[PDB]
Amino acid sequence: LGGPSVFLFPPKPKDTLMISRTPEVTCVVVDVSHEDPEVKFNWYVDGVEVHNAKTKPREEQYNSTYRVVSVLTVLHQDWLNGKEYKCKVSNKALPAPIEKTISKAKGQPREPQVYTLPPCRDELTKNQVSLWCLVKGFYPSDIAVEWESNGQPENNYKTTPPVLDSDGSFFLYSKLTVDKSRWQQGNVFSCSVMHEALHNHYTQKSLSL
Amino acid sequence: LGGPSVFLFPPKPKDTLMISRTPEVTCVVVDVSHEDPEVKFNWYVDGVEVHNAKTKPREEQYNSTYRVVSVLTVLHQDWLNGKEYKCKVSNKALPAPIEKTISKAKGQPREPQVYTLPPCRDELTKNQVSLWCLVKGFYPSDIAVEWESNGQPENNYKTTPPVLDSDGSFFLYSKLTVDKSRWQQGNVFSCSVMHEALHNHYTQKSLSL
Ligand SMILES: *[C@@H]1O[C@H](CO[C@@H]2O[C@@H](C)[C@@H](O)[C@@H](O)[C@@H]2O)[C@@H](O[C@@H]2O[C@H](CO)[C@@H](O[C@@H]3O[C@H](CO[C@@H]4O[C@H](CO)[C@@H](O)[C@H](O)[C@@H]4O[C@@H]4O[C@H](CO)[C@@H](O[C@@H]5O[C@H](CO)[C@H](O)[C@H](O)[C@H]5O)[C@H](O)[C@H]4NC(C)=O)[C@@H](O)[C@H](O[C@@H]4O[C@H](CO)[C@@H](O)[C@H](O)[C@@H]4O[C@@H]4O[C@H](CO)[C@@H](O)[C@H](O)[C@H]4NC(C)=O)[C@@H]3O)[C@H](O)[C@H]2NC(C)=O)[C@H](O)[C@H]1NC(C)=O
Ligand SMILES: *[C@@H]1O[C@H](CO[C@@H]2O[C@@H](C)[C@@H](O)[C@@H](O)[C@@H]2O)[C@@H](O[C@@H]2O[C@H](CO)[C@@H](O[C@@H]3O[C@H](CO[C@@H]4O[C@H](CO)[C@@H](O)[C@H](O)[C@@H]4O[C@@H]4O[C@H](CO)[C@@H](O[C@@H]5O[C@H](CO)[C@H](O)[C@H](O)[C@H]5O)[C@H](O)[C@H]4NC(C)=O)[C@@H](O)[C@H](O[C@@H]4O[C@H](CO)[C@@H](O)[C@H](O)[C@@H]4O[C@@H]4O[C@H](CO)[C@@H](O)[C@H](O)[C@H]4NC(C)=O)[C@@H]3O)[C@H](O)[C@H]2NC(C)=O)[C@H](O)[C@H]1NC(C)=O
Repeated sequence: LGGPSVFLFPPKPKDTLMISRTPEVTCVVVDVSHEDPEVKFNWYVDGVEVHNAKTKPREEQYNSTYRVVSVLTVLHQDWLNGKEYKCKVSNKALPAPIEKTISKAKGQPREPQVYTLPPCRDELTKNQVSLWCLVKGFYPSDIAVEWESNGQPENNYKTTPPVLDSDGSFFLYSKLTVDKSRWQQGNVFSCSVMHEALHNHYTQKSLSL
Repeated sequence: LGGPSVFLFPPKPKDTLMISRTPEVTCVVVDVSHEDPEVKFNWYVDGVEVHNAKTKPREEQYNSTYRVVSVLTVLHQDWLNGKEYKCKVSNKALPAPIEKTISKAKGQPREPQVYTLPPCRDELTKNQVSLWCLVKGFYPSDIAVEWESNGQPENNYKTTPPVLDSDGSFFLYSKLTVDKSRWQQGNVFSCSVMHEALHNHYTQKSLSL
């Protein structure tokens, strides 16, 4: 052995930005022994102990240790407000409890600029065309970009991960591919962007023929 | 112990596409023991044994095994022609020699389309502007994208890794950032792209005010 290790993970960006999703912080304890398998978790939100976390059943691993996980749902507004979530792990194999703390990225937020680009000339002779959504100058990097048309999700797009720019902000592109048909008939397509620094955390940019 | 393991690595895309660079295949042998440290390499180019590989001095590792590496330079035209490079590793701890073979990606090549985009409206009021180079529909993914102006490299750009598209081809974008000055005075900037499927393996797209 050697004592357990603790890793603390943030919620997913899309869960923090959507009212219908459940953002969670996850405190993962590994190298928990057969002899001392009991793990106690204490959770604090800016120092105030909360009691509504849920510990998953211990999971035996291939190397003969346990993985013990505790999951705390965070209020969407608390995460966005920069509250700090501390997981304290107690176990009889540890010399003292281990604490980890996480919170949203801390720099000044910066709102994305969003532009849509119509299909490149070479594609007007093909069966499918691509529309582009350029999203740049945002911070932090947490963001969600989708496409829709007639209020339905389009699913055929691919978005780069955010890329760190020299000025400390991020940029990305998303590319939607649609049947040329749909474009030539004047259907309106929109790039949706959800990011904390936008007004109302959301913006859309629309285009058509 | 358990016997040595072999990993074979391709040359870098930029080395294969530039006449002044040295593309190499690298045969890496790990978990070589103190007792049987001697490693013999045989190399073959489409079955023909070649004798100009160079074995690096054995390198002792932190876990008390050796890492032994052999490096074979490949002719630029041979790699592009799809020749297969086989590394055969013999060592007294192995039941039989181990062989690995690698070659360029095998699908049909497909030439990139390249477009440059001038600065977004929001930036005309800033100190720096970004120019964009969109490169799409290429295959294989090996490619090199740079920027220049007045025949000198511009170094302030960032290029995404190739992204796999639904149609089996790749796309990427490169973004150069320059002082607004330079753009407003009419300097010409160009996106260079080197890819095997372009005519003469190279193309440039240029833009200015
Ligand atoms: C016995 O086995 C145990 C189990 O191992 C597995 O079993 C076998 C089969 C074998 O295959 C193993 O390889 C298997 O993993 C071993 O446990 C492992 O221990 C090691 C450490 O020793 C852990 O390593 C750490 O890994 C994290 C990476 O976090 C994960 O991603 C990995 C790899 O992709 C994945 O395996 C993990 O499970 C984690 O996945 C994430 O899980 C979270 C939580 O569940 C997901 O988030 C949640 O998802 C939900 C939806 O699913 C909701 O959205 C919810 O809201 C959300 O919270 C998340 O999606 C998921 N991610 C992915 C990709 O799946 C590394 O980050 C960690 O990093 C390092 O820390 C190091 C110290 O170890 C340091 O060296 C490194 O540089 C690095 O970075 C620094 O770390 C510091 C912390 O010390 C940081 O402070 C610092 O900021 C940071 N620096 C920088 C610059 O960033 C480390 O590598 C590994 O996770 C354990 N595996 C598991 C499954 O738990 C055990 O080791 C072994 N024991 C023995 C004795 O052999
Ligand atoms: C004792 O120690 C040894 C040394 O370990 C280090 O020491 C300590 C300090 C500790 O920190 C270790 O963690 C250290 O690494 C151990 O050796 C390691 O063994 C493991 C396997 O057990 C190796 O793991 C493999 O790793 C490759 C990844 O290849 C590397 O990238 C890694 C990580 O980024 C890097 O560490 C390596 O050095 C390799 O780097 C590349 O090196 C090449 C060659 O030098 C560079 O190319 C050259 O570069 C030149 C310029 O520099 C020129 O350009 C030249 O032209 C060019 O050729 C290259 O740039 C560089 N890349 C990077 C990023 O640096 C994995 O690919 C490999 O993959 C897997 O294979 C698995 C089986 O193991 C399989 O499970 C996986 O899924 C995976 O994928 C599949 O693999 C199949 C092969 O089996 C493939 O057929 C299949 O296609 C593929 N599938 C798919 C879908 O893709 C595997 O993980 C590791 O490389 C070794 N480390 C080193 C340094 O050599 C040793 O294990 C340990 N022993 C014991 C008993 O403990």
